[PDB]
Amino acid sequence: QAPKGSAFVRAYNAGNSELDVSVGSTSLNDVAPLGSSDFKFLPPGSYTAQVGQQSLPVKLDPDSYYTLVSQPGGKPQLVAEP
Repeated sequence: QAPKGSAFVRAYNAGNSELDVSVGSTSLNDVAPLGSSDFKFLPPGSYTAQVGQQSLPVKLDPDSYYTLVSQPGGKPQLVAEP
């Protein structure tokens, strides 16, 4: 059971190479080609969601899930999922 106030974000790799994932000031695990990895943070707020060649100012609201599509050299897409 996740604690109330926490937030989730999916680092989706839409490219064909490993991407370096890091949200805000936290270094996260790399994501495999055409793969994805779910991450979570206790403290909600606005963070810089860097995913390899992409970097989006993804705001993480409390008690909410996010899916971030990172497409190197293409167009990224953030999806909110309360």
